[PDB]
Amino acid sequence: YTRVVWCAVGPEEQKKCQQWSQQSGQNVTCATASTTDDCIVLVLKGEADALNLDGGYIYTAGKCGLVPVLAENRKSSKHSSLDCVLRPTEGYLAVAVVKKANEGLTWNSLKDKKSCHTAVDRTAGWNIPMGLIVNQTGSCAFDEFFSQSCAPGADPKSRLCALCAGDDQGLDKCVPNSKEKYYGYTGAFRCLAEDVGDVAFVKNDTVWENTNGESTADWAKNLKREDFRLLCLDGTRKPVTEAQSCHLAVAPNHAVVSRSDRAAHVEQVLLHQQALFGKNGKNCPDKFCLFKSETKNLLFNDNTECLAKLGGRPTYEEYLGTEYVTAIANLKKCSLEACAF
Ligand SMILES: *[C@@H]1O[C@H](CO)[C@@H](O[C@@H]2O[C@H](CO)[C@@H](O)[C@H](O)[C@H]2NC(C)=O)[C@H](O)[C@H]1NC(C)=O
Ligand SMILES: *[C@@H]1O[C@H](CO)[C@@H](O[C@@H]2O[C@H](CO)[C@@H](O)[C@H](O)[C@H]2NC(C)=O)[C@H](O)[C@H]1NC(C)=O
Ligand SMILES: *[C@@H]1O[C@H](CO)[C@@H](O[C@@H]2O[C@H](CO)[C@@H](O)[C@H](O)[C@H]2NC(C)=O)[C@H](O)[C@H]1NC(C)=O
Ligand SMILES: O=c1ccc2ccccc2o1
Ligand SMILES: [Fe+3]
Ligand SMILES: [Zn+2]
Ligand SMILES: [Zn+2]
Repeated sequence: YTRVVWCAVGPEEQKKCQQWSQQSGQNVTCATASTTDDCIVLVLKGEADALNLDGGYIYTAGKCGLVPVLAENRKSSKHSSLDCVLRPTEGYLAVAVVKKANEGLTWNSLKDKKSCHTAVDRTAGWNIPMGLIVNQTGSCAFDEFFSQSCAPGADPKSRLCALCAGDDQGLDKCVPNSKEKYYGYTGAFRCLAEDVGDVAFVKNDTVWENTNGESTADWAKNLKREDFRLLCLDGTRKPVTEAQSCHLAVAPNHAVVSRSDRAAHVEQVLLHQQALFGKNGKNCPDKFCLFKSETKNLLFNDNTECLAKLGGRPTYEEYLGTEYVTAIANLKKCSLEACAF
């Protein structure tokens, strides 16, 4: 009843969800699926209530009637006077990242290079970059633009999965969940950091969080920011300290979605759940912290300060903005109004 069923994507989020379920006293329980799409379906069926989603998936989900309930909010130097739950969200910066030692690689010389994407249909990992590339090349053959890629969720036999690695055993190659080594903001940057690919489409935060000692994960230990460069749209290259003037787009924050008829309930539970396991929650550090997963961004991004109320009770289009919705719409016409399932 006042119990919420969260949808976890893959084995690792399932384990974090079970831990959460346990500390919550069954106030939250877990459903598990192998992909975000599957989790969206469980929610439509009513077999699950909510899950946190990147903007690209919010678009899929909105067409099927799901609604944004609360958004992820990270720290700001602005609006700091206002409490986290009521502070407007800022949006994140979608950037293209390369290794400095790879001299001469710019936005205009990306053809036939190797790329790393968070996952097919995601904001920074796919929608924005591929949207710009289709626009620029006057072509829908984005499957022929890079020689090889790791783009979780595409055909495993195809070149968009050639660079993906699967799990500890080589199983699950290219699955759009964390079992795939190079999945998500972290996997895509690792794909670049190990030199598997030449470019990685992630957000600004990912570079700062995985360099200069911020990570301790074996592959990130020795990563220095000065060994990285962002590709700007003007053909230029800049240090990662200049993302405000060298980004592909500003993107809406990841947000929690639910079916419209369960929204008020999910919202109420979440606010109480974060009072308990959020940033300064009563039980967070001591027992369990919703927003940590040792750099793996499980269920929520690890840099989340809190989940924030929306205000303006936005529909999913109002939430994503007309800009981003037209970019996705135009990109989708390369692969007609209905719920994808
Ligand atoms: C599960 O949710 C219920 C409901 O919010 C919590 O029980 C409430 O407990 C508070 C304070 O402990 C009481 O003041 C309220 O009257 C109760 N609310 C309801 C609707 O019963 C309970 O503490 C939560 N359990 C956990 C572990 O999160
Ligand atoms: C790709 O090109 C399309 C078409 O020009 C861009 O989509 C349009 O978006 C702009 C706003 O940015 C509107 O002024 C146009 O009228 C829109 N057109 C259509 C047909 O929808 C799209 O934004 C570009 N994609 C990216 C990622 O920049
Ligand atoms: C790019 O993202 C980083 C976060 O990954 C932003 O820097 C953080 O800024 C806050 C203050 O608002 C600090 O408390 C953190 O310590 C910073 N993080 C790190 C790891 O350095 C940065 O300002 C963002 N820039 C743009 C242009 O959006
Ligand atoms: O997608 C968005 C997100 C926030 C916002 C605020 C004011 C006006 C339009 C907006 O669109
Ligand atoms: Fe995202
Ligand atoms: Zn901009
Ligand atoms: Zn509105």
